[PDB]
Amino acid sequence: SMLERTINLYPLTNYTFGTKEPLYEKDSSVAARFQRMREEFDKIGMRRTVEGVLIVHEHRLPHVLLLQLGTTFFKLPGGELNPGEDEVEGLKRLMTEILGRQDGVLQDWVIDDCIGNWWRPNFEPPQYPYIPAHITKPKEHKKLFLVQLQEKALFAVPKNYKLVAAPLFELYDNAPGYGPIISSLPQLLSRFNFIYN
Amino acid sequence: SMLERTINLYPLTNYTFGTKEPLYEKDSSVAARFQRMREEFDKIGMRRTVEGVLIVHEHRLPHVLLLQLGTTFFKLPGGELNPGEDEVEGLKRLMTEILGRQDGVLQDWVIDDCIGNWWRPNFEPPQYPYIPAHITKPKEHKKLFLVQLQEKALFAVPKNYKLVAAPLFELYDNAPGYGPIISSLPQLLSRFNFIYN
Ligand SMILES: O=C(NCCN1CCCC1=O)Nc1ccccc1
Ligand SMILES: O=C(NCCN1CCCC1=O)Nc1ccccc1
Ligand SMILES: [Zn+2]
Ligand SMILES: [Zn+2]
Ligand SMILES: [Zn+2]
Ligand SMILES: [Zn+2]
Repeated sequence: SMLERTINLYPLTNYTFGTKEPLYEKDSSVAARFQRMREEFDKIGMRRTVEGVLIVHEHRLPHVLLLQLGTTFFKLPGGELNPGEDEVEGLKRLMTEILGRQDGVLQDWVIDDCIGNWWRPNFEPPQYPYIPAHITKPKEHKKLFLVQLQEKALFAVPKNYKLVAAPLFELYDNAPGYGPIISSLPQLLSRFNFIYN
Repeated sequence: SMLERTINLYPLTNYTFGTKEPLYEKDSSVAARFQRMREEFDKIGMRRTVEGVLIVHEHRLPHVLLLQLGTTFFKLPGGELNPGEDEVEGLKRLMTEILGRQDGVLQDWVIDDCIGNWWRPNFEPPQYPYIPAHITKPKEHKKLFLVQLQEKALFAVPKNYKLVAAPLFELYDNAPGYGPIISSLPQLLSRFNFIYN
């Protein structure tokens, strides 16, 4: 009769957000993005993407860490696996490439929980939390994981991004603002028993 | 690097849906419903509600079992805990009262997973997957659980209800049809590794 996973949260003021050099996107436009997805599909099949959900609290209110590219899109930290790369090692590699320190001290990433799966049927924006009817060759599969933070840490934010802490109410029913994966994080996080340290 | 929970699904044709006498709602109207919630809040505080999510497949496509009252609302099987009642024993009690057999043979209910939490701030329809800002006395707290079915079973459906199997695509982004809890089941179920037996 205690079936919820227990997750420790720490205050946002426990974390230090330093700076490092810009990290440029792999694609210069939407059209370039879907051309490269089409080219790689022909060589190695479906794109395998992993993303991390990192939580803090302020005054006992959970907040998700988002990376905002300039003043455009909000992103979760993550990216593309290489062929034959383990999903959990890969997400740890990508989070170190995005938020890892200038002084080369390693973060202690802890990943123990899957919180969802999304599939892209075509070389187009629509994504779904299932494989849609009649679709045998999805073009992309995304896997989301909860990343348990340590009590304190220093993250290095690439200079072209801002790290922003968003409360759950601002994400909720806000697909226009955040799109369909980030806007459904409130519902996906509701199963956890958060401890406010 | 295998962090997903594994869940066995069986075909819908493995299950027999018999009939029994009507099960009438506790409240004859929305106004009667929120009057009784207001009366009980004053005596025992917040309403504690539990609901079950029961999954099958047909042709390897997952479907959620829904109870439709005549041709109005779709419902998950569930209901109200009594004061000091355990959540998991309570859901097993309520599922036996709704779908338990006329011949008094017990179902073997297996409940091992929480899939979400919803909170009602006021004596009004709005519900959220978090406690909203400034709300210290929520009026209702709902807990949803995944109910693992056995390979075969006979359920007795009250005569005033139809048991319906809905695919995930029909629930997805369909709050008008199903409301905000049932329409977010696709996203909440995406973390499971379903086995299609
Ligand atoms: O690439 C990321 N997430 C995977 C999903 N994608 C791909 C294109 C845009 C997007 O959100 N995230 C990310 C965040 C900061 C720096 C670098 C990468
Ligand atoms: O009561 C149920 N679920 C809890 C949430 N509520 C309360 C009012 C309507 C609603 O969906 N479910 C249910 C299903 C079949 C028969 C009897 C009960
Ligand atoms: Zn405070
Ligand atoms: Zn895949
Ligand atoms: Zn078949
Ligand atoms: Zn509560």
